[PDB]
Amino acid sequence: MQILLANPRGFCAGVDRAISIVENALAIYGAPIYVRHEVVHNRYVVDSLRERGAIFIEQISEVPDGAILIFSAHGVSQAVRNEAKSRDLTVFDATCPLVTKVHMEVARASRRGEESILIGHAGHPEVEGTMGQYSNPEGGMYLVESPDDVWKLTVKNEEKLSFMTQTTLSVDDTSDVIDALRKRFPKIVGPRKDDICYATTNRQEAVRALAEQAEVVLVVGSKNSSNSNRLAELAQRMGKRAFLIDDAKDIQEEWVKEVKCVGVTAGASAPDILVQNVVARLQQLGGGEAIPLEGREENIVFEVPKELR
Ligand SMILES: C/C(=C\COP(=O)(O)OP(=O)(O)O)CF
Ligand code: SF4
Repeated sequence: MQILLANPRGFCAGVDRAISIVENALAIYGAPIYVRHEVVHNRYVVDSLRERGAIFIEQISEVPDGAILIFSAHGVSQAVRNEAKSRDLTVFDATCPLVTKVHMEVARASRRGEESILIGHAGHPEVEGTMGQYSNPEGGMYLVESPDDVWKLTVKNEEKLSFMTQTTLSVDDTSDVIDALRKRFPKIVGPRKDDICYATTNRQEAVRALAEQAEVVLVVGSKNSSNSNRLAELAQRMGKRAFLIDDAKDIQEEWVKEVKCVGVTAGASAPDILVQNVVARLQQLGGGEAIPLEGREENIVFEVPKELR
């Protein structure tokens, strides 16, 4: 069985930064370090960090006075940030720079009391942090997930309207929602295309090329990783059986029985060691040397804050 690896796959720069932030805080200050929400959505990364003395909470009221608190890569609402500020806490912010970019625009529209529409998935922490940057009651902040949501939205002043997106969405589904927003709201202002980040776009482009060759695609990533779910869905849409799996243990041998080419990719929050364990397990099940596909280069690194060297 031939094993092909997608490229790019795995850690993007925001993830690598957000984990280094927690690891370095642990090294500088010692346990416990509180983290608001899983620092990235990967069980292996979260369980490791917990075992080293990170405590992951959802609310700032779970954090004791005097504690060091890290916001997760996904970002947090102004309300959360203000609640942390109004408390005793030393805060470091692991929000990905490319989420912070979107937050700044939503803050700009709110100061204008102009309405804004976010494209994203309800209940995702990034969507909460981003919808949470809008506070002006004079305007409004609306969430849509699909063309049908656009088709039911009414806004106060369609002449002064802008949109933003979640960073990890399907590039193709988002394009549909945007075409619907511009048909419904012809004066709507947005980015050139969307706020999908380079790593999301590139891993989707890479999983498309992988699915073109592979009969089955394994996407290493946790059930709650938005971006990892989009890679699996993309392959499934191309007619390939695709599974989202945390680790090599999850691989059922039926999935690869008498399959001649299996592809492996990993979401932006999954460590490369998980991919290497998955490859070792497909080799036990009949696969040969893992071949990486040729892929678009990524060269971006985001450094930890200087306080955390
Ligand atoms: C892509 C992203 C973080 C890296 O991924 P995850 O932590 O899996 O988060 P998700 O895709 O669920 O937003 C946004 F911070
Ligand atoms: S997927 Fe994109 S926005 Fe999210 S942490 Fe990674 S580089 Fe940043």
